[PDB]
Amino acid sequence: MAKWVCKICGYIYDEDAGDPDNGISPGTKFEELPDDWVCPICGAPKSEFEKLED
Ligand SMILES: [Fe+3]
Repeated sequence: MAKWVCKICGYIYDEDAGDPDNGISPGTKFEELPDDWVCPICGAPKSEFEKLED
């Protein structure tokens, strides 16, 4: 499981945590989030996220 940052607002999408309040179970990989899922803080699309890895 990995972490991805919203380049706009700094929210971390943690795969371990998911986003249950917006229909995403803990353990959902970023690639598997629906194409229309957005950052729960700022509304940015998936395109605005970057994986926190080298
Ligand atoms: Fe954001």
